[PDB]
Amino acid sequence: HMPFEIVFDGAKEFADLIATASNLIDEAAFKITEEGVSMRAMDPSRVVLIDLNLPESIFSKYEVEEPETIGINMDHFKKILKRGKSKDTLILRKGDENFLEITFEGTAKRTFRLPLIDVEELELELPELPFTAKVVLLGEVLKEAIKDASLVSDSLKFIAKEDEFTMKAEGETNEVEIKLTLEDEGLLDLEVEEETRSAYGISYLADMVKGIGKADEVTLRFGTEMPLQMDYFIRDEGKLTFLLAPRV
Amino acid sequence: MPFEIVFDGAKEFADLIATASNLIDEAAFKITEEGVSMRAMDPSRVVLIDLNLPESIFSKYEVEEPETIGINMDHFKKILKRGKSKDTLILRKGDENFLEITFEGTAKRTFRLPLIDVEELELELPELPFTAKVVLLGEVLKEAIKDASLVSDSLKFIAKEDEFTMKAEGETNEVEIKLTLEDEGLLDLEVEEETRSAYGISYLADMVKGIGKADEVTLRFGTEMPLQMDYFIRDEGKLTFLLAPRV
Amino acid sequence: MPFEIVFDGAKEFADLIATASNLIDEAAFKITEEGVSMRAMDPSRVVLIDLNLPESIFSKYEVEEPETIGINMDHFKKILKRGKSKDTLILRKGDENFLEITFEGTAKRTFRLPLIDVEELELELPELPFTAKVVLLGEVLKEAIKDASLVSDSLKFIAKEDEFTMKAEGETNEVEIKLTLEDEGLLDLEVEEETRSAYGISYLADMVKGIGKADEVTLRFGTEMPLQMDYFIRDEGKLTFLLAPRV
Repeated sequence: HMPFEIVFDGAKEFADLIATASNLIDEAAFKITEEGVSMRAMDPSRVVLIDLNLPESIFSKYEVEEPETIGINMDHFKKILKRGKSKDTLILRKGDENFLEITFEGTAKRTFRLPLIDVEELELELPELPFTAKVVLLGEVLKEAIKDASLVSDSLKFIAKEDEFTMKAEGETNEVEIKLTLEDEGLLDLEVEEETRSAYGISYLADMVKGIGKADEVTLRFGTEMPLQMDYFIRDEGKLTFLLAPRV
Repeated sequence: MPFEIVFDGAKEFADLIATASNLIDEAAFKITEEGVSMRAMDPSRVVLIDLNLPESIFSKYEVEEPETIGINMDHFKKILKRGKSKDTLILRKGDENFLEITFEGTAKRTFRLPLIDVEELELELPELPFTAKVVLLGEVLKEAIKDASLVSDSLKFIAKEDEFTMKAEGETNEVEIKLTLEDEGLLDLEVEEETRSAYGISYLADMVKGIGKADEVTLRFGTEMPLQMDYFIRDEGKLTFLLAPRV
Repeated sequence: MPFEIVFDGAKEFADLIATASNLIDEAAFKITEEGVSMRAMDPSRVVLIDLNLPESIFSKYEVEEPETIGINMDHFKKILKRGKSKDTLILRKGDENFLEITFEGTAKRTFRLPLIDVEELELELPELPFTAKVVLLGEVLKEAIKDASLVSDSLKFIAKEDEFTMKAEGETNEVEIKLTLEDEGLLDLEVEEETRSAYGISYLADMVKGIGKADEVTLRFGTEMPLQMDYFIRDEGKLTFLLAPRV
C-alpha cells in the first residue's frame, strides 16, 4: 500500500460522479494503477453492477508508485466530497498510514482524513454480451421517462425497432408511452439489429439516473430479456457503466 | 365524439389547472365549439369556481360535436405537472373512455387518463349587487393573505372611495394592508358606497396559491356578500372564484 | 410619537435581526438619539451578543422620547420576514404598549407587535487581552464550521504569525482548515503571539448561520479566552458575538 497523489480540477464534478455511483453502492474497492483508477461493485441485492473507469488523462497530476487497492465507505466518502466547491482542486493523497487524505484547495486549504476499510472483493467481470439494440439519448429524456413511468407502474418496457425507440409503462388502467425517432431532439443515434423488447424495474432505474445531467449523452444497450447496459462519459475519457438485470 | 385540442405552453396550462384543483377534486368540462368551460364547487360548498377557455387561446381546436367529460382533478394535475414550459400540450379523445394527453417537445410523451362521471348540479353564476370593484397586482393579494394568516383566520375587506383596506385581528396582534390609487399595487378602484365584508383566510389562501405575482386580479364584493375574484388567462381565458362571506 | 425610525431595505433589516434571534429569545432594545443598541445573552449564558445601529444607517431617525423596549425576538422575526427587498421599513412607537412595524412599497402593510417585559441583566461588553486577530470572508468561516461538524463537537482555532488554522478531531476522522495570506479567504492576519483555543461547534453554527458568504468577518481570540467575532452592517452598524471558550 505505497503512497500516491492524484489531483482533479473541479471538486464538484468529481463529487457528483461519486454520488451517482454511491446511490447503489455502500462500499467499494478502488484499484489504483499506473494507468488510472477503476472501481467495480454490485449493489446489495446483486441486481446492478457498477463499473467506473477514470483514466489518468483526466487527472491534472497523477503520481502512482505501485498498483494497490484501497477500500472506501462510499457514504462517508460522499459526505466529504459534497463539501467541495465547483472551482476547488481536489487532491486525493495516501501516505504510509492507512487513511485517505482528501484535500480541497481553493479559497482555503481544507483536508479531511478518511479511514480505509477492508472490502472483500467479489469475482466481478464486465462480460461482453450480445446486445441487439443500442440507443444514445439526452439524459433529460431518460430522466423524464423514468419519472413519468413511476406515476403509473413499477416496471418500464424498452422497445427498439428500426426507426423508433419506445419506453412504455402500464398500470391497472393508466398508461404512459415515451416515443423517440431520429427526427427528435432527445435521440442522437439508434441502431437495432432486430426489434428488441425488455422490461426493467423503475426503482433501480431511478437510482441509476438520479445523478445524470440533463445535457449528458447516455448510451443504452439491451436485448430481449437481457441486462440493460447504461453508460456515460466523464470528461470524454472516463466512463461510468451500469449493468441492470431484467425483470423476468 | 372525437376532439383534438392543442395548447402552446404545457407548463402554463398546468399552472392554470393547478389553481383550480386547489379547491376542487372532480369536475365536468364542457367542450363546445366556442371553447372549454368548467364549473364546480369545493367539497364544503363555500366556493364556486368558473373556468372559461375560449377557442381563441388554443393553437388548434377541433371539436366534432359538444361533449362533457368528467375528470379527477388530482390525477389530471399529477400528469399535467410533467409538461415542460416549451412543450406542446395535446388533449385528444378517441372513441373510447380515456383522455389522451400528449406532450410534444424533446420527445413525445403520451398519457391515458381514464374519465369519470361527475355529479353535476344546478350550478349557475348569478350577477349579485356588488358595490365595490378593486383591481390589484396578485403580489399585493398574496402577501396580504399570508400577512393576515399570522394573526387570524378571517380577513375583513373595507372599501371606501379612496382607500381599499384589508384588515385582520387576533387577540393581541393586528395587520392592516392599505391601498390607495397612488400605490403601485392598486390598478383600479371603483366604490359606489362604503363596503365591508369578511372572508376566511383558509379559503382565500387556496384561491390565490396559484396566482402569479404579476397577474392582474379583479375583486368584486358587497357588504356581507360573496367575494368574486377574477383573473385572465392569455387575456381571453377567465378564471372566476365566488366565495361565501363569513358571519 | 416617542420615536419614528425608517430603514430603506426591509429584507436587509430582517436578515440582521434573524442573525441575532438564532441564539436569543428576547431582548431589550435601547433607542437613544445616537442610535439603537441591543445586548443579550443566550439561554445558556455562553454567548454574549451586542448589536449597535448608529442613526446614520437610517433614512429618518426621530426619537422624541428616549426609551427601552422589550421584544419577543421570534415574533419580531416572523413579522420582519414579511418585508421585501425593496420595501421601506418603519418602526413607530406611539403612546401605547405596541411597536408599529410598517412596510411601505407596493402597498402599506402595518403590524402591531405587542411589547413585552424582559428581565434585563447588566451586561458588560468587556475589553479582553486578545493575542490574535483574523479577518476572513463569511464563506470560508461558514464552510469550516460545516466541515468541522461532520467530525466533532468542537474545533480548535490556532493562529501563528503566518497561518490561521481551524482543526477538528473525532475518534477517527479529522478536518484541518488552513489559511495563509496567500489565500483569497484571509484578508488580514495579526498575531501578537501563538494563540490556541477551542469552541463549541453548535454555538458557532448558530452564530454564522445568518452571515452572508460575501460578508467580511473579524475574529479576535486569545489562548483559552472567549472568541469575539463581529461583522459590519452598512459599514457603520456592528454586530458582535462573544463566545465562551470550551472545556
